Amino acid sequence: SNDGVSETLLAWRHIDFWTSEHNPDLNATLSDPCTQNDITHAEEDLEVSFPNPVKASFKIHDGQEDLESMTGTSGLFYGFQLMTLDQVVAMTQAWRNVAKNLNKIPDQKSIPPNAVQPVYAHPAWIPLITDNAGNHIGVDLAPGPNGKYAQIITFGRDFDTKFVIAENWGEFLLSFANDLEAGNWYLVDDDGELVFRDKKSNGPIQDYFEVLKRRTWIKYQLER
Amino acid sequence: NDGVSETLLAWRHIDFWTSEHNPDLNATLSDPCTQNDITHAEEDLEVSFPNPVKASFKIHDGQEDTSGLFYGFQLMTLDQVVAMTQAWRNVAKNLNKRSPDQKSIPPNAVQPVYAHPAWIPLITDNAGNHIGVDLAPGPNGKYAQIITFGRDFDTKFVIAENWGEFLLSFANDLEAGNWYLVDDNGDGELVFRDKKSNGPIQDYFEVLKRRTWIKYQLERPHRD
Repeated sequence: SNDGVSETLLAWRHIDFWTSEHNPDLNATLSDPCTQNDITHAEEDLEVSFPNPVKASFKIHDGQEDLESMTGTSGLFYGFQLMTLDQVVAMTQAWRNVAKNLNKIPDQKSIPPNAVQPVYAHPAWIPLITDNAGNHIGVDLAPGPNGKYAQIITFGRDFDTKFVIAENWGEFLLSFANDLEAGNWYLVDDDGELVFRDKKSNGPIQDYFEVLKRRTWIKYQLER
Repeated sequence: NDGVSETLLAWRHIDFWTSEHNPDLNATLSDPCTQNDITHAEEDLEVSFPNPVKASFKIHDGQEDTSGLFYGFQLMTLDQVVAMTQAWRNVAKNLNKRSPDQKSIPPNAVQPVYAHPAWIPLITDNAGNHIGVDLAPGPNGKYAQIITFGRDFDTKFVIAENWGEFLLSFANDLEAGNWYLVDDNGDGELVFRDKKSNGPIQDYFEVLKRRTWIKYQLERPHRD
């Protein structure tokens, strides 16, 4: 519907421009668009309908690739990599295998409470971002009773507590773009690796997951 | 179109069975919904009805007097589905503001919650209990699986893989002779009995629960 598509397009305009201004090396990792056929093929494989804002994102960049880099790709989301469609399919399948094996882990929990299913893995959690260490940001196509369909969540190896970080994929991308524009960043030399800091408060370099978690906690508490 | 054929075939059996054995009940089966009626309900609830459920609605818009088709349980009109889903969405909201063990058979197939926005009631016992379609399954569930939920269903049961299989298993019970009419001194109230075992009248919920238990137990030996 009219729920995040516009935000996705606008976000990508800002991120495309910001990166080309401040970090061309990172800009050049942003892959060409997926085709509708690529998307159709992935939807057939996974037996899922991608939400509209997620499809729109894929039709702008099919993730990050960075061919020539012995070290590894530089994540666009403050070190975390935007996954290619092929990576999304492979990882979803991997997580579906985990979910099968768990049927045949400490207490699983949700912020806000009851927004995300209290489980280690679910077939309908589609990973879109990876820390390449077992953790993801993705889209939740089977929310808890106080969740929203296609809400954006954190899950994986180290996410016993899962967080709703955005209402849709568009809002998530836009809040990331706003962090870039507000100056909430530092590049590190070895154009460099992109890390988060809160500029207005002179905040320390922080892991972007911790930032997202704190913001979710705060937003939940203020709305209660 | 998984279950659509089964839906069409089931309705053929039930339409004919009822006209043969219980014309009073036949006459409660409403005219088809229009595509516009369905579109309007989908817009109101912000959901996509599974294909077999849409096909069912385009054959009968529930019952309108009405003593229930499904061994006393009433097939709900589209307007009743919308109203009841909204009612259950209000419950789900009230449980969040402030927050009997909720469980699933099979385990982890249905979310362990009292109410969920994405559980669409299609049948009512007119006492707070439902058979419906589950659009937010647990990690070992299937999208659009058919479940029992409501007032007295602290444990929820997956009774069919889709709405077509459910309707067809009902139609097969009718054809197998698993029924008994009850005349009040009126062609009478339809109740279930197991004909092959010459068994007593049973509540159809208990029958469905027992069949779910049995199916689950027989399948557990198979892991590969």
